[PDB]
Amino acid sequence: DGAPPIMGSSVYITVELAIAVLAILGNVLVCWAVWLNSNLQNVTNYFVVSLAAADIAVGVLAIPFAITISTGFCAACHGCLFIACFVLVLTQSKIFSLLAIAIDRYIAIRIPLRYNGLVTGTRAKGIIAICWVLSFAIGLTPMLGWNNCGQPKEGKNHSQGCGEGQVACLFEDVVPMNYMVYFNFFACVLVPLLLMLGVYLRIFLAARRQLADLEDNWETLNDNLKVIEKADNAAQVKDALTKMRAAALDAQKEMKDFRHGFDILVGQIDDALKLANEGKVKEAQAAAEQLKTTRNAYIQKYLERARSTLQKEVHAAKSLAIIVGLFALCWLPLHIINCFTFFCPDCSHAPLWLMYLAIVLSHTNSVVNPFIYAYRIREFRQTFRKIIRS
Ligand SMILES: CC(C)CCC[C@@H](C)[C@H]1CC[C@H]2[C@@H]3CC=C4C[C@@H](O)CC[C@]4(C)[C@H]3CC[C@]12C
Ligand SMILES: CC(C)CCC[C@@H](C)[C@H]1CC[C@H]2[C@@H]3CC=C4C[C@@H](O)CC[C@]4(C)[C@H]3CC[C@]12C
Ligand SMILES: CC(C)CCC[C@@H](C)[C@H]1CC[C@H]2[C@@H]3CC=C4C[C@@H](O)CC[C@]4(C)[C@H]3CC[C@]12C
Ligand SMILES: CCCCCCCC/C=C/CCCCCCCC(=O)OC[C@H](O)CO
Ligand SMILES: CCCCCCCC/C=C\CCCCCCCC(=O)O
Ligand SMILES: CCCCCCCC/C=C\CCCCCCCC(=O)O
Ligand SMILES: CCCCCCCC/C=C\CCCCCCCC(=O)O
Repeated sequence: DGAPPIMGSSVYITVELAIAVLAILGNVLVCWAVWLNSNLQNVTNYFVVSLAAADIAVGVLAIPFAITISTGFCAACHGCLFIACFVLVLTQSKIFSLLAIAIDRYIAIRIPLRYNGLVTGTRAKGIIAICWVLSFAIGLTPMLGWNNCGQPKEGKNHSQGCGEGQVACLFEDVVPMNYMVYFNFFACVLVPLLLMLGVYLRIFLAARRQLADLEDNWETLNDNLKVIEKADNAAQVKDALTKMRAAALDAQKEMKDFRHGFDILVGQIDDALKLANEGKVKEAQAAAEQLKTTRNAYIQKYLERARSTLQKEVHAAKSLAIIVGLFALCWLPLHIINCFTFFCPDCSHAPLWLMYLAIVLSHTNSVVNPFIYAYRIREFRQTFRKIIRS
C-alpha cells in the first residue's frame, strides 16, 4: 500500500545526476584554472587540485555507484562492498587534502622565511600520492574482512532471488555500522576535522599576535621619541635610545630598500647614542629628531606592507576555513544519522526520505568548492572569467 518505489527513485536518481554534472563541470574548471595561471601554481593549490580531482571522481563514479546501490540489486558481496565504500575513499582523500592545506598555511604564517625551503612542490606531490594510498586502504577496509558478508539477510536475498554468494546490495546490510561510526566517523573524519579547527585557530592566533607586535614596535618608536624631546638628563635620552635600538633591530628581524631604511634608522640612533653618552643633551635631541624623516619615508612603508601581507593571510585562511566548515555541514548529518542507528536501537530508524536527503546533501559538497574560490579568491575568479569568456 506504499507508493511505487520507481517514483521516489526517479526523483533521487534525477537529483543525483544533476549533482554529478555540476560537480564535474565546476571542479574541471578549477583544474583548468590552475593549469593555465602560474599565479595559481603554488603548493597550496596542489592540494586544491587533489581536492578537485576527488570531487570530479564523485560525479563520475561515486554518484553512479550510489544510484546503483539504491536499487538493491543482487550482487557478489565484495563487489557490492566496493560500490558502497568507494565514496569513503574519495572523502578520505579530501580530508587529507583539507588537513594539509591548513598545515601548509600554518607553516606559511609561523615561519615564512623557511616556507619555500620546507614546503616544496616535489614534497607536496609525494604527500598527495601517499594520502591517496591511505585513503584507499581506509575507505576499503570493509573489503579486508570487516563486513556483514558472512551474515547475509537470507530473507531479502531469497525474495529478490539472488544467486549463490550474492546478496541484495544494500549499504546498511553489507557495511558494518560500527565501522561507520567508530572507524570512519570518529577516527577518520571527526578527529581530523577537530585538528583542522585547532590549526586554523593557531593560524588566527599567530596573525593576531604578529599584528599586535608590529603596532607595539611602531608605538615604541613614536613614544620614545617624545621621551627624548622632553628629557632633561642625558641618561633619559640614553635609556630611551637604547629601547629604540632594540625595537628597531627587532622590527627587521626592493627588499634592500627596506633594509636600507633600517640601516639609516639604526645609524641615526647610534649617532644620537654617541652624543648622549658624551653628555650633549641638546645635540642628542636634535639628532633623534632626524629619525622622523626616516620613519616617514621608510619605516611607515614597511609597517603598512607587513600589515597588508598579514591581513591577506587572515582573509585567505578564512576562505579555506569556510571550505572545511561546508564539508562538515554536508557530511555531519549522514554521520549523525548513523550514530542514531547504531547507538539507539530503540529509536525508530530515520525514514527513507531523510536518509536520501542526507546522502544527496553529502554529494552537494562536490559542487560548493569552485563557488568558494570564485567568490573569495580573486586569482581564481579572474582566471574563471578568462576561461569562460574565451
Ligand atoms: C576507470 C573506471 C571508469 C572503471 C570503472 C570500474 C567499475 C565501473 C567496475 C569495477 C569493479 C566492478 C564491480 C566488480 C564486482 C561486480 C560484482 C557483480 O555482482 C556486480 C557488479 C560489480 C559490483 C562490478 C560493478 C562495476 C565495477 C565496480
Ligand atoms: C550538523 C548540523 C547540520 C545539524 C544536524 C541535524 C540532524 C543531523 C539531526 C537533528 C535531529 C535528528 C533527528 C531527531 C529525531 C531522530 C529520530 C530517530 O528515530 C532517528 C534519528 C532522528 C531522525 C534524528 C536524525 C538526525 C537528526 C535529523
Ligand atoms: C561535530 C560535533 C558537533 C560532534 C559530533 C556530534 C555527535 C558526536 C553527537 C551529537 C548528538 C549525539 C547523539 C544525541 C542523541 C543520542 C541518543 C542516544 O540514544 C544515543 C547517542 C545519541 C545518538 C548521540 C550520539 C552522538 C551524537 C550524534
Ligand atoms: C588499512 C587501513 C589502515 C592502514 C593505515 C596504516 C598503515 C601503516 C603505514 C603505512 C605506510 C604508508 C604507505 C603509503 C605509501 C605508498 C608509497 C608511495 O607512493 O610513496 C611515494 C613517496 O613519495 C616516496 O616513496
Ligand atoms: C563521464 C561518465 C560518467 C558516468 C557515465 C555513466 C552514467 C550512468 C549513471 C548511472 C547508471 C547506474 C545503473 C543502475 C544499475 C541498476 C541495477 C539493476 O539493473 O538492477
Ligand atoms: C604517518 C606519520 C604522520 C606524521 C607526519 C605527518 C605530519 C602531520 C600529519 C597530521 C597529524 C595532525 C597534525 C596536527 C597539527 C600539526 C601542525 C603543527 O603542529 O605544526
Ligand atoms: C602526483 C600524485 C598523483 C596521485 C595519483 C593517485 C594514486 C592512487 C593510486 C592507487 C592506490 C590504490 C592502492 C591501495 C591498495 C589498498 C586498497 C585495498 O585493496 O584494500
